[PDB]
Amino acid sequence: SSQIRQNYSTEVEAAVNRLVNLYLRASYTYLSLGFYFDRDDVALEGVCHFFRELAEEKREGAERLLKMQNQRGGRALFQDLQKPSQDEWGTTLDAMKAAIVLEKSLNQALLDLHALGSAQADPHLCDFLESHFLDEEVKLIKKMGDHLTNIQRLVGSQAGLGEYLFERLTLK
Amino acid sequence: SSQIRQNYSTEVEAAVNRLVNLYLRASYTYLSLGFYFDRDDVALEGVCHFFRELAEEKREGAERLLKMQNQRGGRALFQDLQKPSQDEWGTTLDAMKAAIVLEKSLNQALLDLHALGSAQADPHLCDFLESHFLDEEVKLIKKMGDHLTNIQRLVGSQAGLGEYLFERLTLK
Amino acid sequence: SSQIRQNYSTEVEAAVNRLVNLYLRASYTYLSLGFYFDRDDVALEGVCHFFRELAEEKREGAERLLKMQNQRGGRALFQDLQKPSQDEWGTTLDAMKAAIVLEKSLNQALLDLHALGSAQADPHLCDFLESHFLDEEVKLIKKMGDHLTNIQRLVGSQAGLGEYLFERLTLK
Amino acid sequence: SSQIRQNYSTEVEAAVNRLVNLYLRASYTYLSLGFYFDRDDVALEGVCHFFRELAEEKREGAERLLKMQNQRGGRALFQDLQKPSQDEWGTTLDAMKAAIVLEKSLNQALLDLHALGSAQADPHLCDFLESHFLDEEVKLIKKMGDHLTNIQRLVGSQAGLGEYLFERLTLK
Ligand SMILES: [Cl-]
Ligand SMILES: [Cl-]
Ligand SMILES: [Cl-]
Ligand SMILES: [Cl-]
Ligand SMILES: [Cl-]
Ligand SMILES: [Cl-]
Ligand SMILES: [Cl-]
Ligand SMILES: [Cl-]
Ligand SMILES: [Cl-]
Ligand SMILES: [Cl-]
Ligand SMILES: [Cl-]
Ligand SMILES: [Cl-]
Ligand SMILES: [Pt+2]
Ligand SMILES: [Pt+2]
Ligand SMILES: [Pt+2]
Ligand SMILES: [Pt+2]
Ligand SMILES: [Pt+2]
Ligand SMILES: [Pt+2]
Ligand SMILES: [Pt+2]
Ligand SMILES: [Pt+2]
Ligand SMILES: [Pt+2]
Ligand SMILES: [Pt+2]
Ligand SMILES: [Pt+2]
Ligand SMILES: [Pt+2]
Ligand SMILES: [Pt+2]
Ligand SMILES: [Pt+2]
Ligand SMILES: [Pt+2]
Ligand SMILES: [Pt+2]
Ligand SMILES: [Pt+2]
Ligand SMILES: [Pt+2]
Ligand SMILES: [Pt+2]
Ligand SMILES: [Pt+2]
Repeated sequence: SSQIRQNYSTEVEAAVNRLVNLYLRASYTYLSLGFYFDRDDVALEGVCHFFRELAEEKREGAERLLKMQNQRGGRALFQDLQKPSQDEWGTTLDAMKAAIVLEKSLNQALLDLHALGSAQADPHLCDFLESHFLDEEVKLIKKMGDHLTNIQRLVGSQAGLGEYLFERLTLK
Repeated sequence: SSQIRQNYSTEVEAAVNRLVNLYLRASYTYLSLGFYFDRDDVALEGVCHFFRELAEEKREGAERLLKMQNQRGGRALFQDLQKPSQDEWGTTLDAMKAAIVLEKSLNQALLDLHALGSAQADPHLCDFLESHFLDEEVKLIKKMGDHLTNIQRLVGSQAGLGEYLFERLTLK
Repeated sequence: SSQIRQNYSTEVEAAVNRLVNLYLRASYTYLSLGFYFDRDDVALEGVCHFFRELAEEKREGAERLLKMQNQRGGRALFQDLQKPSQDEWGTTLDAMKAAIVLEKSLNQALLDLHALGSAQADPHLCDFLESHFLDEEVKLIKKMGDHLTNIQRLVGSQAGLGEYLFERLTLK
Repeated sequence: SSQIRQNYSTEVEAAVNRLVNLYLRASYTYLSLGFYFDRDDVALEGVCHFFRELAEEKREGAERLLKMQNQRGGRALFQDLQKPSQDEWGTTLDAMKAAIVLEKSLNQALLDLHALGSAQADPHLCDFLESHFLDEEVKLIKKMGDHLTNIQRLVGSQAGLGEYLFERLTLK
């Protein structure tokens, strides 16, 4: 219906709105992860900073999707944001595992939207995702994987010491 | 139960968590307001920028409350974020009226928490709100009031022209 | 037949030549639009400057397509350039409507060439269009849409005043 | 009796003098803690520096209280300073626990004086404490809590190694 809208399906428009919800949900999860690591009885500030930065990045991702939605003449529709899956996130290992699962879920949503765009013959959409989201997700998942490996190596024996050292020497 | 917690009631802890929810809800409302004014069929970029900046400020407010919650040995608890009250926000006048109602609701929540802190004899809480929230809200509400007055003066006659001029000469 | 040519169909080569013609035609239309707004009896210099800049951008687009045609070992073939569709372009509203129709026609030609490249399995072509044309067109069409909305809002009542203000406060 | 004194009760004046004694006692405790960690058979210089800085901060606190006492037309009265509670402070964990207990005792004295000021309707006093003492104490107690958590995590196994690493990588 927009004067500008061209080659932009209702199916893609709706999936973009869903993806915005997913990115904002992810941002909210990272906010909870960050503040958990800032608790006085957890106290791993490099971990808190890692997750707070991710909270920012996912919010930024949502805003880029909303910008794009408006550029194509789609209509942003916001839904309720579901609270994060946990109130307490365990150890740095637990938290990093939860983060990689979240990232893989966002990546899968990106890949699903890419496939939809390809089926709807919407190359602007495909370029947009390739240019601003797909590579960023692959890089982030690789970093997280690297972190998991390092954390697991450290907490095999002397879990406390290992968690401290990872925060001090990798994250901080 | 925290090793650090001192003079910090369960009632205040819970009300802080509720206030975080309110600020994040407000931020989400301002995100929707901003992107509405960025629609091709609305196209008032100074208005979009005004509301996007407010979205940032309310998120920052929530983060300051969460920082404080952890400093006092309280435990952050996140809930679902309710979607904004509207999908479409009407004219700049409608939007500014919706914003002032939202701000007044946040202000009332601040005043209610202040009164609770006073009843619980929690001066750190009272100082915190006075120092970082109460004055900021009064300033913002005054600015919004000033904007409403200017918008109403402009759209009495020639509503379209007036909306354009307010965006160009006040907001931009 | 070129020593360099690889995976570059005759169908794509020909469509590239047609697209060059379309971009040069568009540039010529924008030259006519610009000089119309520079007439002493029209005299909207911000509008003239807007369209003259677009004339440059479309010429640049044509030159990028010709560069690419030579990089792939295709052969540039020039045709006659049809004169613009009008000698006089009416108001700023009329002109902006004519511009968005032109841009949408260029966008459709880009999307058609993209689909051809996809059918001919020519990813260099698809990347080229994605990287240098598709996003630029979406951005431009969005800007034009925003302008139309602003012009329409202004000329509902007091058409003359509104046209002056849009030129002074948006375009200039 | 002072020419300047206004709305400044004898009860507050006396409690201010007691608080000065408490801050100077605290400073003296931190001096003993610092020099203990500088012993050749303890030798944790980051710990020594942490506590020596706190000794300075508490002396500064006392001096601010004495300044204020004179600004309100009260009369400073000094008492004997009791020696610190220990001659030897054990491990970094023991020492940090002793420090947080001391800080909580100072915080409680601040809160008690705040309540007295509120009962005596002395807002200059309440502002003074809020502005210069209450927030500083909450921040310090949170930091100490964070340190305790980190030290405990480190000395669960390999107590010696953990104490070294905390001094090197957090305190130094
Ligand atoms: Cl559709
Ligand atoms: Cl930090
Ligand atoms: Cl849920
Ligand atoms: Cl309680
Ligand atoms: Cl903008
Ligand atoms: Cl709702
Ligand atoms: Cl061929
Ligand atoms: Cl000029
Ligand atoms: Cl013709
Ligand atoms: Cl008295
Ligand atoms: Cl030293
Ligand atoms: Cl003694
Ligand atoms: Pt940080
Ligand atoms: Pt960082
Ligand atoms: Pt694709
Ligand atoms: Pt881009
Ligand atoms: Pt990007
Ligand atoms: Pt902006
Ligand atoms: Pt701004
Ligand atoms: Pt108060
Ligand atoms: Pt503050
Ligand atoms: Pt502040
Ligand atoms: Pt110009
Ligand atoms: Pt220009
Ligand atoms: Pt493609
Ligand atoms: Pt390129
Ligand atoms: Pt380019
Ligand atoms: Pt030192
Ligand atoms: Pt220092
Ligand atoms: Pt007070
Ligand atoms: Pt002061
Ligand atoms: Pt101060």
